[PDB]
Amino acid sequence: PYLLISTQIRMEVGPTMVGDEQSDPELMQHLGASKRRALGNNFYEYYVDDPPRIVLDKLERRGFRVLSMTGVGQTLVWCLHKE
Amino acid sequence: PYLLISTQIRMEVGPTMVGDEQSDPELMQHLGASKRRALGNNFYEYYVDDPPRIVLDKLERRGFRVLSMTGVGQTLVWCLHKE
Amino acid sequence: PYLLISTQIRMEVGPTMVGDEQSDPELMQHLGASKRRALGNNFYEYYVDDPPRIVLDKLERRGFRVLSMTGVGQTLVWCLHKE
Amino acid sequence: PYLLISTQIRMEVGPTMVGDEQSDPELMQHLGASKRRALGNNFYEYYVDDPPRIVLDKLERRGFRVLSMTGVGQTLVWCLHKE
Amino acid sequence: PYLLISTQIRMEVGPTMVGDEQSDPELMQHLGASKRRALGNNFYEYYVDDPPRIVLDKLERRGFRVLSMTGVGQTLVWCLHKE
Ligand SMILES: N[C@@H](Cc1ccccc1)C(=O)O
Ligand SMILES: N[C@@H](Cc1ccccc1)C(=O)O
Ligand SMILES: N[C@@H](Cc1ccccc1)C(=O)O
Ligand SMILES: N[C@@H](Cc1ccccc1)C(=O)O
Ligand SMILES: N[C@@H](Cc1ccccc1)C(=O)O
Ligand SMILES: [K+]
Ligand SMILES: [K+]
Ligand SMILES: [K+]
Ligand SMILES: [K+]
Ligand SMILES: [K+]
Repeated sequence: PYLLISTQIRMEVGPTMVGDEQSDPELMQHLGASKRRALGNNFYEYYVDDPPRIVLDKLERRGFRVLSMTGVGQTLVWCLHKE
Repeated sequence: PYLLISTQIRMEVGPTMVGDEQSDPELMQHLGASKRRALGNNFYEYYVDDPPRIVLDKLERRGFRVLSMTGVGQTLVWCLHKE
Repeated sequence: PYLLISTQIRMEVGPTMVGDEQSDPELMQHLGASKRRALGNNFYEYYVDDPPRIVLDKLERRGFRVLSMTGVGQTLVWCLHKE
Repeated sequence: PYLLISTQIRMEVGPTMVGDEQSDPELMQHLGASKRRALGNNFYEYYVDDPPRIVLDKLERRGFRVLSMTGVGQTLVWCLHKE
Repeated sequence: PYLLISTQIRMEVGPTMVGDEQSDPELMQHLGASKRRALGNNFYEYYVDDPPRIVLDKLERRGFRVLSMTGVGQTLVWCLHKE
């Protein structure tokens, strides 16, 4: 149902974080996401190389819509929901 | 009827703050929230170990909808409303 | 019709700013607000000791709805509208 | 059809910026706005002394609705859209 | 389709960034956008000289509506969606 995606520093370029370790594996696979650990983090996260505009387009085809977009520090976050 | 939840530094990992001293004890119990008074604070707060995506999903099953999401400092906040 | 409320540093505790000098005196009285002139300011504002979640609940009973919530600096602001 | 208004430092006091060089002159006149090229700026801007709550009320009477409110630096911005 | 546009420092003046390398070439041509690789960037971006209010008006004529507006660092971002 709810989904959070994000990008840092610039909105025109990836990586875009598209999930946490408990994310839907089917949706992560559909987006072409990989599990990667950022340096100075103990847990893996899902990410794609695509900029966020492309991820939003792909999520819409899976029935997700944007409820909110916000900036926090140097991170741009989108909150999406499936009916 | 209104609910404020938040997480700091990273959106994919908890803790997620889910209430203040005057929060609904039953809803706090339903979420599995722990009550605590953080270091140097003169008030209590409820929190869960879950990342905020999981808390948003649980709140929807209780009739809460996301009205807004915003960043402030290093905190990502959601404002929810019950039907 | 429009109303702006805010809180600083933490969302769980007040004070909550609920009005400027030209605010509706009856609504300020209904909320239990007091006037205060902050240090170095040439204007007074209305505030309550309650955390913002409690103010939002009171404002809903007066016909106000949340249109937006945003963070700016260390301030969390809500924009409300009456129909 | 789109309108951007803003205020800095505090939401309770003006000035409120209500337009750029290409704004509707009649709407600027209706709001009682003045032109003022500011220090460190090349462009002109329209502004009023009123706090933003009063400008939002006046804009509603002209058919504008608030679509979004956000913070950026020390600026609080509203994005409005005509019906 | 989703669209992300942005401006920095001041909302009244351009440039307005209107696309990434994979943006719709026809829409970029319609807006009169140019490609520009910023200092020390590994990618190109599309931009126009117009302030964002004018770009929002042009995008509405192409069927785009503003879903959200947010501040992140010194950047004001709009998230748009076509019907
Ligand atoms: N730590 C991130 C901001 C952030 C906070 C909370 C959740 C998500 C992201 C930054 O400085 O860019
Ligand atoms: N103090 C929080 C920001 C904040 C302000 C107001 C209310 C809630 C949170 C931070 O720096 O992360
Ligand atoms: N001055 C406030 C931010 C703010 C800006 C504009 C309007 C309202 C509040 C702070 O630093 O917390
Ligand atoms: N420069 C503004 C922030 C801002 C950025 C982009 C557009 C509008 C305003 C400030 O520091 O308050
Ligand atoms: N780097 C931008 C903020 C930003 C972060 C993420 C995406 C887009 C923009 C700034 O400091 O103004
Ligand atoms: K990025
Ligand atoms: K966290
Ligand atoms: K507070
Ligand atoms: K101000
Ligand atoms: K600009």
